Amino acid sequence: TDPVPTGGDDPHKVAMLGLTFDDVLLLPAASDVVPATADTSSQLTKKIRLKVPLVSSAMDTVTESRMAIAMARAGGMGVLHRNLPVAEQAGQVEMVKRSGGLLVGAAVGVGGDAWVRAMMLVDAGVDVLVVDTAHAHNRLVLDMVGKLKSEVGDRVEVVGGNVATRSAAAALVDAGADAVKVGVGPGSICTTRVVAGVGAPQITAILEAVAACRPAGVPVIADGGLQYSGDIAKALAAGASTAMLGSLLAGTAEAPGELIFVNGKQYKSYRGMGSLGAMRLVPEGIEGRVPFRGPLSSVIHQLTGGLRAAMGYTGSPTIEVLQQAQFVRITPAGLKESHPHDVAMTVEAPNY
Amino acid sequence: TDPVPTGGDDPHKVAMLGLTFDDVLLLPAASDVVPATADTSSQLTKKIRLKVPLVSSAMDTVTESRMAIAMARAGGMGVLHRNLPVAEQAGQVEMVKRSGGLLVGAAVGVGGDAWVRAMMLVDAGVDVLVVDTAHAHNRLVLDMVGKLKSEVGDRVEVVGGNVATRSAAAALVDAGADAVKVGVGPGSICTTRVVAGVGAPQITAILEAVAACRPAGVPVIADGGLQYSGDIAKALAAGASTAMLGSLLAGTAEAPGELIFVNGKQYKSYRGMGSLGAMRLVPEGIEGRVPFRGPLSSVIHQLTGGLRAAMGYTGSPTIEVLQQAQFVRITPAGLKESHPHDVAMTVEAPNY
Amino acid sequence: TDPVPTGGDDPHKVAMLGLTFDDVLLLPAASDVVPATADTSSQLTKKIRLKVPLVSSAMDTVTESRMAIAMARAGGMGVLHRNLPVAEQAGQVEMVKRSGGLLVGAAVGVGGDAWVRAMMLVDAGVDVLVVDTAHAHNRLVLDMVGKLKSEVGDRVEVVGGNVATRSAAAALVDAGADAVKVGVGPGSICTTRVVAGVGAPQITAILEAVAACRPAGVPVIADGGLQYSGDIAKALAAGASTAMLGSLLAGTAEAPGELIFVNGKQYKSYRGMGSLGAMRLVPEGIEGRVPFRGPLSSVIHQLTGGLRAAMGYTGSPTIEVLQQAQFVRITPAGLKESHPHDVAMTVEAPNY
Amino acid sequence: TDPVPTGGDDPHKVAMLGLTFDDVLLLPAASDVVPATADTSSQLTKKIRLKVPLVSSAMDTVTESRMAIAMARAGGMGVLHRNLPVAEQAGQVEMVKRSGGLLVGAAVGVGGDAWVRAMMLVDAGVDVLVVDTAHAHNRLVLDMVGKLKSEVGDRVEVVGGNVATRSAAAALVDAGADAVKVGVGPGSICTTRVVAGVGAPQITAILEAVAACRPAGVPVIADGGLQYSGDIAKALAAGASTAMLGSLLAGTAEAPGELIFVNGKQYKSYRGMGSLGAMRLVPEGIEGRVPFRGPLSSVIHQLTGGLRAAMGYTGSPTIEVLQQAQFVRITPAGLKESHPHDVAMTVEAPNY
Ligand SMILES: COc1cc([C@H](C)NC(=O)Nc2ccccc2)ccc1-c1cnco1
Ligand SMILES: COc1cc([C@H](C)NC(=O)Nc2ccccc2)ccc1-c1cnco1
Ligand SMILES: COc1cc([C@H](C)NC(=O)Nc2ccccc2)ccc1-c1cnco1
Ligand SMILES: COc1cc([C@H](C)NC(=O)Nc2ccccc2)ccc1-c1cnco1
Ligand SMILES: O=c1[nH]cnc2c1ncn2[C@@H]1O[C@H](COP(=O)(O)O)[C@@H](O)[C@H]1O
Ligand SMILES: O=c1[nH]cnc2c1ncn2[C@@H]1O[C@H](COP(=O)(O)O)[C@@H](O)[C@H]1O
Ligand SMILES: O=c1[nH]cnc2c1ncn2[C@@H]1O[C@H](COP(=O)(O)O)[C@@H](O)[C@H]1O
Ligand SMILES: O=c1[nH]cnc2c1ncn2[C@@H]1O[C@H](COP(=O)(O)O)[C@@H](O)[C@H]1O
Repeated sequence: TDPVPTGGDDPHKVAMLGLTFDDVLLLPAASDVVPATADTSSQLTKKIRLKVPLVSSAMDTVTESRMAIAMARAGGMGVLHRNLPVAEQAGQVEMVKRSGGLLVGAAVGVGGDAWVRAMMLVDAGVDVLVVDTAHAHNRLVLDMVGKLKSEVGDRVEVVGGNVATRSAAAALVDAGADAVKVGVGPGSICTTRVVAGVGAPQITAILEAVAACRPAGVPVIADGGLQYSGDIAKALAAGASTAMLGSLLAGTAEAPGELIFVNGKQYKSYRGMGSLGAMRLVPEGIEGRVPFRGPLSSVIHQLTGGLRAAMGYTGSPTIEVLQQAQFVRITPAGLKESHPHDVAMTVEAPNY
Repeated sequence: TDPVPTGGDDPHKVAMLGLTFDDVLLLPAASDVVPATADTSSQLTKKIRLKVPLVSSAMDTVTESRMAIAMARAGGMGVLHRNLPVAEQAGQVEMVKRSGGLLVGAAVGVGGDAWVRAMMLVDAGVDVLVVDTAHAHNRLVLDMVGKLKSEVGDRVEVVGGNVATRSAAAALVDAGADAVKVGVGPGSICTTRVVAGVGAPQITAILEAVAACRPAGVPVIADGGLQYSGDIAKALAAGASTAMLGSLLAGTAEAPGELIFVNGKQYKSYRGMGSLGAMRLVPEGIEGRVPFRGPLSSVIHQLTGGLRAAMGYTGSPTIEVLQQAQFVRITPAGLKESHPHDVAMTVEAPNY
Repeated sequence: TDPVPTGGDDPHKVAMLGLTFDDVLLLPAASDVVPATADTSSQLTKKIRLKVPLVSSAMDTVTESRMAIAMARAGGMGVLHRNLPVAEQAGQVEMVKRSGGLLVGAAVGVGGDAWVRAMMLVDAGVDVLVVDTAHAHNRLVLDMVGKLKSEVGDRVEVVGGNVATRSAAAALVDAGADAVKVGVGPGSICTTRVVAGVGAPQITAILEAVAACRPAGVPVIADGGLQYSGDIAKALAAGASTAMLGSLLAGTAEAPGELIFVNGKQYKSYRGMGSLGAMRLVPEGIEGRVPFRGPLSSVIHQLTGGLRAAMGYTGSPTIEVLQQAQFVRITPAGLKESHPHDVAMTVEAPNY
Repeated sequence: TDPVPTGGDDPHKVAMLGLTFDDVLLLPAASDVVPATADTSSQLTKKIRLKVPLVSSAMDTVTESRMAIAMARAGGMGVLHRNLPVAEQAGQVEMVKRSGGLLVGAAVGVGGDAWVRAMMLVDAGVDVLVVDTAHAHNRLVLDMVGKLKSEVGDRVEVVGGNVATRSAAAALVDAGADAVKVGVGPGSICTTRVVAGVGAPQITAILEAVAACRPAGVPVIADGGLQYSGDIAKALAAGASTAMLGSLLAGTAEAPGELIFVNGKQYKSYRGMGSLGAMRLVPEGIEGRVPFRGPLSSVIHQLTGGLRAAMGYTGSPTIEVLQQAQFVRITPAGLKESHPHDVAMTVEAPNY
């Protein structure tokens, strides 16, 4: 009998061909939708629907109270990071709540200390707890999700992540998650794929997680690796209901951390929460910087405008229809035709 | 049952593998054709045949009256852009017509204002109306094409675009289009693929559109992404009847806009019509520059010479036979062998 | 009958599709393992188990006595290079042995002189002889392995390499090898693939060699091409039992050769043993430099920490379970998402 | 019925997947061959066997009399270029012949003038006429080959080229060619692939041509695109009997043209014969420069040493056995592992 053409005799050793955002384009389809008439609302969780299907990452260079307020006012939501004392994270929940009953989420880990944190976040009025771990396919993480759902699930929605497989998503669904957050390896500041050799290209990860979550009515949050507004449309078309953004929002005025003026231009610090600086285990993230991008409201407007254009091209009046769109797979040469090419760009563009 | 190897359980979610120009080469075949004896004529529309199968883009940095005159004199045609008052666009049609009864086209949009524009262009003597939209697979665009064909179709040919699928091309055929223009995403200055995440690699887009248009006897115009004279031959071999060029013609003396002398070299402005500067929706194009390339006549001579060489290699005495040629698909390493490699180029080449 | 789509009529002419480390990621799986509880021990040979599944290359810029001592103290092993007099190589074996009964290996070639070298290494107390050749699939190399096993195999373990195919691995198993070392072409300083045109991508090479060695109970050493700690996890998941490292260890304080201070930074010499400088046949290696990386102990800690993270993600409590993990194959775009992207890295990372 | 996944309904429109040298590696196999004992002799034509399976390109920056003499003395052969008067090309044939009865070839075109040239080359003592054209799959080229074979074929061997398909190779075999030269598009200075859009990746081109020529006993010359000594082994393994080199030999002392000292280093002019400068049709080649590489004899020694290493790895005692070797196909990531990587090269290598 002939070997598997990539080696050995086990056809399941190399189990899948993983596609990322740059591997696919959305195909145009028959459409009565124009960007103005598209409806961008979508479920964050079973019970919570957002006007704009975007949430900010639970990172100490992305989301504290000002980002959470701005995201909610723009129609999305912030997830407050957990790299700070319990009392301060709960205080920031209260700061968001005092700004008009805006929606807010907050991350917690797993274990006794994370439980105390979760309880004080609930008492502070948080709408969404995000059980936020590097590898959610673990009974301790599943136990955390289910125990939160058991004890405070009437009052608060409970998200679990992160996963990158159908079986891991199914495990979180069975534990009672109100949403499943997908992404192991794809983040712009993540080094898991080189440090551990572990990951899953995000379009395939979403397609697999959605195969478990969609039939259970559980929304999927696509988390990490989105670098363009078009990636939002691709993630939702692969079946996610919202996207979580770190890099694309770290450059905004509302993101915490230093505004850096270096060699005539403007940047802001952006670092993985598994980086050496954030943990102060070998690090699984880097510390870096992103270009300054101005007010959050303006960035969100550009991102949602790109999503609306995709809905016009695909004939999607709603995100639920966009989730039914088809991809074409592209080659490395198609990636060059898919970006502007063979021209020296001379003027600034707001979305490129 | 086993999942689709790229994810999920739907084998049609990723519907196609899209090839662009750089993914294929034309195979040599038995030939009695030399470049001198090839016949490059081809249908622009059902009724209009061009000596040279090339048209200039309807862009305000590519085609006003001087480009339209020069293109017609070279055996092709210009499509006058519509980013100017109706009276001025109609005036430029008259300027071309007063230069010897040369062929000319002009772009219009969709709606009442575009209708008034179309009527004055017809009164000015235009030969071809191009209903020119980002996404033609829309009943309003189809209605525009059919109503123009109904009211003025005896006097003028009516082109509709742009499309990137078989179903969208078929819809324009059924609406009565005299030609179908193909290209969503491929243009050198286009950012639709990153802003919206939408597009289709152009060789596959042409092959699919031709599968609908060729059996209906409707010519296909391949529009966008052509960067070399060899790309003209590839587009026609995939079944298109003409190619529309923006970047390759924007650098010519006849293209409107500024001749820029920067750091000792010469450039000209070239910008998407969906760029911020041209619209003055989030932009779907960039503003940039291309190297100055001299007189249009000389550029067209180089492009048609490359097409003639392809016809010699493929044994194609006519464009209709070139449309029957075969491709070989290449890998990323083949792309390096397909360009000149491992040599420092020391002398200027007119076509490279 | 139709040709093979890549050419000719022989479907076995292009026999395999070879994957390297960058072509695959490890998939997360259900896990009760955290990095702290993983057990990284693994068989170097049939009889020798290491606490850390790492050995240093038998190269004159990687392993002399200080590297061998440090590797053994860290839980792995050094293989002393053979580009020096027999008496000196045997002396370095004694130096390692006098430092606490640490494990040590030493390379030998093939023939009468290599036999004398092997005998004096055994008399000096060496634990592992490595019959170390460019192409082990040769009866002279197989004879060397079997004769060593026959004469001194009670006292010392005998490794043979290098191979890159199932049939070559099977030949070494039949000759009596206590381990099989895999890698033809992949080394960072190797030029065999361009000089001879010969090689095999290392993930496929390991999968094929393991298909012969694993059913015979013979451990596989993955040798060459590992550039990140995640590559260690990938090699072991493909079925190898240990990894051999040149580049990743050449930058350490214990590696022999010059510490180079050039343009404000620190490097160390690193050269192929088939390079012109090491042989003083056309060369099959280059002479170069790698960044200085500090003490070996610290490098090994970072590499094993990355391996432990992979074991946590894959649910592997032991290396034997990690050998059962699954890959996802990635595209060239996935390689960019798999490295940190779209951020200017501003702070040093210990493992990236 | 479902479309072809790359577009349209014709499964033969994209007829093949073309591999180039960088797409494949030779697999190691069981071997009693070492580089010293390999036999590199091979048929140039039906009647002519060379000690070294290498010929120099018929280019005015590669082969005049000094290169032809040096190539013959090294065991290969030169093909004198035809971009000079008939009397001078015939004179250079005589110059080679007066240097010890060395073998020599000379290029001719097609038509009456090429016939006069061929007759005077035969009278001057040439051993091989090379009917040398951009596209040999043409009855005029086939007629030239057959008429030369009819009139002078007792005295001289007749080669025809260039082709890139099985059908074109078969046509030259039927015309009576004593060898078939393969390569449309691959040359380092060639721009046919971008100017005309025409070509065929060279490994697939050789495999297809060999499928026609080998069963007829007609040797195949692999011409163009070879950039490393390992590419020689790959071309012969794909079934070619000799390789023709332009770039790799243009940098030698014996190549005609200027030795250029620019910014402290040494180069020599190298230009396509379809470049503007050589023709003084749109050009299908560029004018450039290559690094100076010293005496031809030394370059040939390095190239043949790499070929001998490949024969050792593949177990090929003769070129006829090397023609039976197998490839592994590699990915873009394998191309990086196949070159030296992640090391700053600090010392010159003679073959890299
Ligand atoms: C604090 O944040 C993170 C810390 C890490 C640490 C560095 N690694 C780690 O926990 N590895 C691990 C543990 C158990 C099982 C398998 C591996 C890694 C990732 C993140 C992070 C943050 N958003 C996504 O991931
Ligand atoms: C003015 O020209 C263009 C404006 C645009 C604008 C920016 N986008 C847009 O209209 N989006 C859209 C609308 C409806 C449905 C789906 C999406 C985009 C492309 C072009 C253009 C010009 N040649 C080709 O495309
Ligand atoms: C001294 O070390 C090496 C010398 C060489 C020499 C340069 N090549 C060579 O022996 N070729 C060969 C011989 C027989 C059959 C086939 C080809 C090549 C590789 C290495 C080396 C060191 N770790 C791995 O490879
Ligand atoms: C003088 O040398 C060459 C001139 C050319 C010219 C520029 N092109 C040309 O002849 N095209 C052609 C003619 C007939 C049918 C199809 C196309 C192209 C290639 C070469 C050349 C030299 N070694 C290989 O190719
Ligand atoms: O250090 C880390 N290692 C791995 N992933 C991280 C780390 N820090 C944050 N993340 C993830 O990366 C996401 C942001 O990715 P980005 O939008 O591509 O920048 C976050 O929402 C987290 O899921
Ligand atoms: O801003 C824009 N966004 C997208 N496509 C554009 C825009 N402006 C012009 N185009 C298209 O791009 C084509 C030119 O592409 P090029 O020849 O590759 O430069 C035009 O003929 C239009 O179809
Ligand atoms: O000159 C050489 N040519 C080919 N391989 C070599 C040479 N020198 C050392 N090696 C191999 O390369 C390995 C190290 O590869 P690295 O870890 O990728 O730097 C060694 O363990 C040997 O197997
Ligand atoms: O201008 C040209 N256009 C296309 N091919 C050329 C031209 N000049 C020489 N060649 C081919 O290129 C080969 C050399 O390729 P190289 O070894 O890759 O530099 C020659 O032997 C010819 O077959």
